[PDB]
Amino acid sequence: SGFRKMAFPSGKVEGCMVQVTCGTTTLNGLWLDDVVYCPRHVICTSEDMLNPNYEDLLIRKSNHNFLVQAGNVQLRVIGHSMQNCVLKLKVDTANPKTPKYKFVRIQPGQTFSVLACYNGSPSGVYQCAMRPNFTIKGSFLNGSCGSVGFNIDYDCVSFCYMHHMELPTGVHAGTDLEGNFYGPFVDRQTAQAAGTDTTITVNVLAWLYAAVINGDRWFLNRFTTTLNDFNLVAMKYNYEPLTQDHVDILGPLSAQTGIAVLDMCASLKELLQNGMNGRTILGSALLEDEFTPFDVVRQCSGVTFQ
Amino acid sequence: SGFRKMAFPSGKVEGCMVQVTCGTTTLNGLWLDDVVYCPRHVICTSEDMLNPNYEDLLIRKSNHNFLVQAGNVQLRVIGHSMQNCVLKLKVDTANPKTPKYKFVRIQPGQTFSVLACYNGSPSGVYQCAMRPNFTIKGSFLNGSCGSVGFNIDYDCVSFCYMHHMELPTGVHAGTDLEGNFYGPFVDRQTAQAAGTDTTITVNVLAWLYAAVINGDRWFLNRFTTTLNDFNLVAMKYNYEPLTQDHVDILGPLSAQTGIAVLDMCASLKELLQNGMNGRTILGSALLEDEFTPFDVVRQCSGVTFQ
Ligand SMILES: *C(=O)[C@H](C[C@@H]1CCCNC1=O)NC(=O)[C@H](CC(C)C)NC(=O)[C@@H](NC(=O)c1ccc2ccccc2c1)C(C)C
Ligand SMILES: *C(=O)[C@H](C[C@@H]1CCCNC1=O)NC(=O)[C@H](CC(C)C)NC(=O)[C@@H](NC(=O)c1ccc2ccccc2c1)C(C)C
Repeated sequence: SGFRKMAFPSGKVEGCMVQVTCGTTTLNGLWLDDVVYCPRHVICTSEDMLNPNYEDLLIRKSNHNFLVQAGNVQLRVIGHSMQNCVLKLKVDTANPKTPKYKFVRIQPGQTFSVLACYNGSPSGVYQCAMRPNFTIKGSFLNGSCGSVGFNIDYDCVSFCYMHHMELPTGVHAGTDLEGNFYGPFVDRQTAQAAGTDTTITVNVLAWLYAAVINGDRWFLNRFTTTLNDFNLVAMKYNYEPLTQDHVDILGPLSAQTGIAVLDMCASLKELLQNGMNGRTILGSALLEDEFTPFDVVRQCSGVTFQ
Repeated sequence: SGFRKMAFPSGKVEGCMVQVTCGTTTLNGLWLDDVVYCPRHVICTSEDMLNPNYEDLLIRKSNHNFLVQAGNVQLRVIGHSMQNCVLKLKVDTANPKTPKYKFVRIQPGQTFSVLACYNGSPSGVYQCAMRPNFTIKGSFLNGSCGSVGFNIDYDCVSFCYMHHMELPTGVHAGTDLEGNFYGPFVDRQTAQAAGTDTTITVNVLAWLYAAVINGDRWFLNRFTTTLNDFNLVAMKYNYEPLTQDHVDILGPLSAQTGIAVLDMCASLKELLQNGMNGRTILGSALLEDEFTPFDVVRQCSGVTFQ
């Protein structure tokens, strides 16, 4: 029992991190087989980032302008190519530590682990969600670009995020591993403006099930609701609508609680309208929306802490 | 910028985890050089755990009763020995992946990463604190025993925790890697009773500095206080006393905020007495005490998010 914000073990990704330096700029790259993937603004000067022409900056570089280092060993770049906002550096050596892997583009509301890196070395690992406005709430300093986000299925690493930039609100934005940004952002130092963020309703419900799974039951009431009426109340508190697909996804937790999804929706509706009256759930005074239903089952299914 | 509950990268520890089976029971072991360390109750039956005689249970086993597996490869046990609450199994093969490492016994209030494992395989990583009552708030199921807690200094892994048991409150207890329990606990299925937990004051202050470091400044007031008077107020809200050693430890954050420690103490005093009035700090509605001052600097020192 117990419930914590849990990340995936980072070992398989740690073996893929390298340092990429292009003259003035250094950031992290991801070394898979004989290709290093990194953000294309490694080729910018500070001057350039206000509105860079990347194709003109890349045109003026050859393979030898890119210094790639894996620990104490330098990797010779033998080809370079830009795919959307990502640079792909062909290297003379395939990574012996390349795990089984995929490139996936996640959907808003899904979670992943971030391995935060500086100079190609890991600093820490933490769990993030893709927000409905396609930002993430990470923890990233200067030099962190090229850090990746990932899920592990059993031996396969699904890379879904590469870190590119920070928005003044304290929020972060990046690309999938094909270089396409999440959200309406561009890799340029300029004001850009994101959608307003919303609460991931299906994830709050999954966390309420984890709370029940962990003995925290005070919030359960004796009511049910309809999907339509719940959605009318939730909409006012800036919650995403709950779909029947979401209800289906919560089936395992419901049938591992004997609490119908719409009954849990009636409990969440009462929490939204009345607040928590000083009480906590799983130690939190606010409702949590960064655990997916799969996250909860992945962590809890051996518990029952009723 | 941004601030997250960050764990250490788990790769170096992942390479040390093995499965240990003694007849009926399976749990995790830690393989370093040619020794596997695991909880001694691997030798118990369910029957035995109500009040086991470990020396009599161990007396009846030989090296070949212990099945140790590292992935698909079995390791032959060639010697066994009990140190306090930990079993040490000498094996015929030294672990090629043994990192540089130490065994340390941490103090209450310090944090560490937990690599939660089942059947010798990693499930997830998360950050924990040793509570003042020598429990931790982890996330552990059946089969998780032998999971370890650790800090990484730069290439050296300091192992400080091995997981042994759960207390009905949802809290967890274990040993250092020399088999000595943290707190007044014994490895036996019986009611035992812990001290009452308290809030780690120096860690709350470190987190307030991180909040300042991250642009969250509303709670700063124009007052100062004395150490003695702060401690008289904090004592009522079940906070640990702040010592001059604690004030010294907060020096880097203070001199990286230009906020004197006693000025931050005056701000915390006002928060304790008046509450937060609906506001949040770093997204939290409660004060956080599971980040040490070193944790904050480790994560934040490149930020300034004022
Ligand atoms: C890569 O390593 C670095 C990581 C940054 C560094 C700052 C601390 N935390 C991080 O995550 N990425 C950058 O420096 C990028 C480079 C460009 C080419 C993408 N630059 C930025 O992230 C800047 N962001 C902005 O200037 C900015 C983006 C979006 C908005 C939207 C609305 C209003 C303002 C706005 C600004 C930062 C400020 C360095
Ligand atoms: C090891 O794998 C396993 C891990 C447990 C399993 C239960 C789910 N979460 C965990 O962390 N450890 C055990 O099963 C140990 C074995 C014995 C020999 C240490 N047993 C327990 O943890 C039991 N704990 C108690 O029975 C208990 C401890 C302390 C108190 C204190 C006050 C009141 C009651 C009390 C009970 C659990 C219940 C299996």
